[PDB]
Amino acid sequence: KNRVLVKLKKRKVRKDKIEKWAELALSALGLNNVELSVYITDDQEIRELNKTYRKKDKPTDVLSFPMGEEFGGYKILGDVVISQDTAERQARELGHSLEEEVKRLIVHGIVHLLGYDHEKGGEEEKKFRELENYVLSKLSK
Repeated sequence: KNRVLVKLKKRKVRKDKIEKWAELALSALGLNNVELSVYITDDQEIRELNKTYRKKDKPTDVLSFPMGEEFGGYKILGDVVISQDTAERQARELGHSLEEEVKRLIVHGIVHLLGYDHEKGGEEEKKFRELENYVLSKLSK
């Protein structure tokens, strides 16, 4: 169906669970024949990424990097990179499990990868959140 490539530098959450959430999200989104990479790393690595790609010298929870190259119908969507370190702190602050936070961050990252951004606010945030909520509902059910 889709090719989900999961790479873990940090390993508190099972690889197969991350793979399954990602596959279920892609399926809820109706996508077929695409490639998605998910990387679970630490605060130091995500910080270098944030600095290099967003000019923000600090750690964060998730970053998404679009690629987009196509090979006869197969399309590479790109990468979602999540910091376990930050995810753990947020999970602590929000009162839920690390798994729940990682799952939510995967969905958040995928929606960004499809070209929605909530930071604008207004209509875009509206559409971003409706899509994210829909996907989450599909992973709950």
